[PDB]
Amino acid sequence: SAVPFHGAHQAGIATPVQDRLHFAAFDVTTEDRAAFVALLKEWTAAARRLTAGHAVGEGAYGGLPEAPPDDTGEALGLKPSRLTLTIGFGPSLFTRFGLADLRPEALADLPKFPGDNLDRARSGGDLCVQACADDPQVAVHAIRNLARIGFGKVVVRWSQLGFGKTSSTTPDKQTPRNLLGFKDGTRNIAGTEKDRLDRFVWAAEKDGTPWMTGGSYLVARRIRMHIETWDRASLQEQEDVFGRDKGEGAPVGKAKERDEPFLKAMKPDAHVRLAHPDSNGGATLLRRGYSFTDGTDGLGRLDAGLFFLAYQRDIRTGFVPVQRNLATDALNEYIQHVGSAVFAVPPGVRDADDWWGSTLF
Amino acid sequence: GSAVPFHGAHQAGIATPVQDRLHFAAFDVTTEDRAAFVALLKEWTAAARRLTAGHAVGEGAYGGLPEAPPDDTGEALGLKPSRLTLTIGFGPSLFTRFGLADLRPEALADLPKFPGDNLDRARSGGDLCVQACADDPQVAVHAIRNLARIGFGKVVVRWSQLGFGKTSSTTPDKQTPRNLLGFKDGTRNIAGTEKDRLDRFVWAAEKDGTPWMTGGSYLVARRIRMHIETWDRASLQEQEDVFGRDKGEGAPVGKAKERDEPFLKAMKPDAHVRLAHPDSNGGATLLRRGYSFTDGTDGLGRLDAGLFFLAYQRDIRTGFVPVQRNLATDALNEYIQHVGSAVFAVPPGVRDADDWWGSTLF
Ligand code: HEM
Ligand code: HEM
Repeated sequence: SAVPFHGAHQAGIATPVQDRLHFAAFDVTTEDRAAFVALLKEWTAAARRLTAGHAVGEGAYGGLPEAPPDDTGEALGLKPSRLTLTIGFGPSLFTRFGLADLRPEALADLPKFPGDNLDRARSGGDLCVQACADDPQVAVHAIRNLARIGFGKVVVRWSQLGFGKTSSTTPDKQTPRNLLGFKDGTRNIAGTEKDRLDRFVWAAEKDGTPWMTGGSYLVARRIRMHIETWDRASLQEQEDVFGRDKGEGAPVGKAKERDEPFLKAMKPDAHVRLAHPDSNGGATLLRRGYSFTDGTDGLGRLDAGLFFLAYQRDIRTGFVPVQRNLATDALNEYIQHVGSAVFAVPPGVRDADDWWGSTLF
Repeated sequence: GSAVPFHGAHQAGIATPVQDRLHFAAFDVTTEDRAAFVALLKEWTAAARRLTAGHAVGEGAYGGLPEAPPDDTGEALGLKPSRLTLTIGFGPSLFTRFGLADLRPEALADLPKFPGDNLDRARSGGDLCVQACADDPQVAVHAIRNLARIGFGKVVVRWSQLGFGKTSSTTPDKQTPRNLLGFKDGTRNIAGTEKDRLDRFVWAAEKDGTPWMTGGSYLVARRIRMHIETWDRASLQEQEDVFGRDKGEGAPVGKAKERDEPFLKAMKPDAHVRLAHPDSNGGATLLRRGYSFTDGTDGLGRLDAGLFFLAYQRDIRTGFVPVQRNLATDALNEYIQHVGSAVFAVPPGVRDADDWWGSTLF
């Protein structure tokens, strides 16, 4: 029911993927380094209470009547729900507090990509908090209360709700389907693969930025799907687009979902064939994204898609080469990237005396 | 995880236990052909029979002819029914079409303007609605998406709302959820097992004046923004005074347990519970079935949170209208604003595998 908050790494990267997501990006409003470090300590203490299922501060009630409650209360009665809280620092953070020379070279600005249509209001951010849990209300309460505590030092720049499987009704041994109806996550780095995480996900000391050892680099892309167009495509177009069949998720010519793919049998611009590490010099990503449906836009269309999150040891050798290879992806007909951000995700909170960001400040 | 039976004298999704997630869609009709619209209603009912049992619509999600689009969009394959219910309603604007003018129920009342209303006309009204409730949100969206797909060219989605979590209860034996203000919401509601209160306050009766509505209900939807920044800097006493119940237990002021009966004269004169209580409104009683929502930021550095309020009642004129009129002085008004609104007549249930939605109207 709970996931331990402390560790060499932050939880919520290699740990079991929870049902729900509330992702929030913050901009910093203070110039005062001390004030920000104070806020980071306060957030860490709150993160400890939240991930264990307790209220923030002195609780949601029973305090002084003429004081506002420390905790806004909407998670009273709920369980920890495998809540994890992962914080990241955006490139723009390093223009403040005199940190410019501490920006990791692996925290690269993303190039412009063919077909990008990025909404500036839902891109970027000085820092982020990824809140995952099986109960969406536990996740929202976490973000809500962190924002309330940071008020006057940070504001919320943009926020994204997402969902994956519903674990109570779905087996953990079952690959979830994205909103295009294809199994999603078959060939991925799993949290059990310690040496693949070491090779592809975690920052190493030798990498050139010592404060980031044990950390990772995060790319977030808000990816709209053109649902109504996709759904008018023939079953064979859809399967041609990915290089797997829809029902079982097996590579073309093979029988089972987990049969290793034969890339020659796929069309040259099939998504799997272009995304595969063999087509990208070995480049390999940990994908940990979530589906979203935000409503319907002004033309009656379903505002829905994939909130794509990738973790990698170096953005220059993970997301960027692979996304570049998707220039000609047949999937591009049906999707559009409309938001984007990158973050340095620092190492974990080692113990009760540690705090978010301690190796950097 | 189990299914909720689709056939009945009433539509499910009303007195049914309240499921975790909501996808509510209002549709406008774009066809003039009454026969085309009846065909749609029959086809939608057939899809609903599959969807609420966990089956793909039509001939399934794959295995069909490679050159044709699949019947079911496929993203619910391998999922359980997840207590999905689908509830359909007819907006008053619909009765201007297909020569239904004289069949509009009297109890399908237009709502008056209320003080504080700031209603967005784009997120309001609608010829008809479909309330999809389920414990899995992928199941809920898949149902809306596939219903909208089947109606292409005869209906279009006007506006929709997702509720990520429930703020209502029809099962007083289970924990009462909390809304985003942190208070338990649903303690004194009507329970799915209280048959007499449902007949009395929720289900339309033959004698009420619209025979085709017998066994149906009437639905009021209000999209309500919450000023969480204002709320979150109010003291605990201020918060508890606004409602009349304490925040921790949810007990009426002065009492010890959530379910002790409120003693109204101990609440402030403008406390929300005092003004909404049936005893203050000549006995008027509602079935509340709403959900919380949050749709991003407000572009001013804050989270955008609200409550999608849904009430079922036997007659809007004797349900939502008097209670909301009595809320004109509610202390809660300082913290909320109504920003969308719609009413629908909800027809009786689909009786059997030969019946269909709206059959008693058409
Ligand atoms: C709407 C957007 C996207 C959808 C619907 C989608 C869908 C899929 C599907 C169905 C698979 C096959 C099953 C699996 O192995 O997970 C897959 C594989 C993969 N995708 Fe995507 N994808 C999207 C965007 C992206 C992006 C932006 C990237 C990277 C820049 C990416 C990288 C990959 C990788 C690395 C694999 C594993 C390929 C392999 O080794 O077999 N995908 N994706
Ligand atoms: C954001 C808006 C609202 C919030 C946060 C809210 C919250 C609450 C709370 C905390 C309670 C006490 C617990 C309970 O018995 O459910 C309650 C009760 C109630 N509310 Fe509201 N409410 C809202 C809007 C409305 C509206 C618009 C109406 C009617 C038009 C309404 C009608 C009622 C009724 C009838 C009760 C039951 C009172 C009783 O019989 O004891 N509420 N509400």
